[PDB]
Amino acid sequence: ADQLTEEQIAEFKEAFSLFDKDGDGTITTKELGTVMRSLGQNPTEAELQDMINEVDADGNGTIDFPEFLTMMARKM
Ligand SMILES: [Ca+2]
Ligand SMILES: [Ca+2]
Repeated sequence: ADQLTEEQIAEFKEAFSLFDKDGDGTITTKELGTVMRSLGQNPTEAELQDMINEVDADGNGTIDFPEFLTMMARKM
């Protein structure tokens, strides 16, 4: 696997949009909490900040498409 599968990426892309309720191309902690809550997960503000920090490599403070791609890949 040189780069990645165009399908696996797409599936994650559609998942990125579902979480991007504002469509601004930037998943914030508030949006990540809404989703995690819909999946039955109750993350705290400190956990969302750290969960985002472990993957926020641009230092923007939020997860975008490529950043969310990496994060989901880490879940294996
Ligand atoms: Ca968003
Ligand atoms: Ca980031």
